[PDB]
Amino acid sequence: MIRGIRGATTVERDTEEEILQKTKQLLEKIIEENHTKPEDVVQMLLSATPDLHAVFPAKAVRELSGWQYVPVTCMQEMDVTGGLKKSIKVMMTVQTDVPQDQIRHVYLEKAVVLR
Amino acid sequence: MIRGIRGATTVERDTEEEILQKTKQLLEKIIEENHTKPEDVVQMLLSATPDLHAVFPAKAVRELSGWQYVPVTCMQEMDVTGGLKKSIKVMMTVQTDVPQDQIRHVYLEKAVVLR
Amino acid sequence: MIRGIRGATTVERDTEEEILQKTKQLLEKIIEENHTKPEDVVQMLLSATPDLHAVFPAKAVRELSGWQYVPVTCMQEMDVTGGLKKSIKVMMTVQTDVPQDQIRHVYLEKAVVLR
Repeated sequence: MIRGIRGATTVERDTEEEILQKTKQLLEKIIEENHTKPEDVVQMLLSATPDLHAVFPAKAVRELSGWQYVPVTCMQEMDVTGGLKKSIKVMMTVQTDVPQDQIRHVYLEKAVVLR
Repeated sequence: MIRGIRGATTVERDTEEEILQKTKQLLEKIIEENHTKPEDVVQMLLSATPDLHAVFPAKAVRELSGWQYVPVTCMQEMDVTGGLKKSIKVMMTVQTDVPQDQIRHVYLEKAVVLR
Repeated sequence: MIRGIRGATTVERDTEEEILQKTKQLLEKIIEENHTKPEDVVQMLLSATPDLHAVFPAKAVRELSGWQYVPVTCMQEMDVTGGLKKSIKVMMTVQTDVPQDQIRHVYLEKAVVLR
């Protein structure tokens, strides 16, 4: 079966350094919690709120080991007044036997308010 | 096999009440037509046109029964001059044996013009 | 197994004619390289940078043969200062036996800089 794994985080400032640092952190956290192997990943969708323009969060996937063939693309999240600002989210589609109720979705930084 | 099920609707005003009411309606309609069980749903992607800011359409999934483990995320739809305004769309990825030509995609309200 | 196939292209001007011409070209190129049959396609996600408003890139799928039942939806790509302008991207999810490292992702026009 195929399951989606969600992840979310926030950054303090709109800079390449922080965006890449925290996006990388979010991804390693997801891979750690779910024991994810790159060949099992169907695709990955990254999104950012309309207040981040510094860099494409996907550039961080390059620092991971063996993830060069995983198709990734970046979308803009819906602008909702009063919603979480400066946020980066992940929707990783993977093949797994793990039941839907046991998938480890990851919420870090100020995005803990979403858990 | 895994198939995508599409859905679309529109709202008259940008308010939490109507957005949640019609998004919930759209989702129940999709679940009804396709006999969808939450454990069979891989992931769900909701999108809204750039003219809706009242609330995240996903907040409506909470009122459904047994859908708390289904990963959902909201994106902004491409702004196309002359396109359907005040619209909420769904891209539900599910496991099913039903042939691609027999999947019941749902178009409600002013979004009937898309069928 | 299910795999994502990525594609990217660019257009010179924001017009219906060029957007549809190059999006169609991108899609035929992907179908050619990967030997894609419409019944094997789970879903398709098209995205455009916030500088294209002429038409929905998905309107081009209509000119393809046997692709009327493939669920497709359009999102807006994240606005990144200095990123590729006037770009249309594809994230096609398909069923295939082909290893992740052998999937043919397609980058055309000024989007060759992404390969």
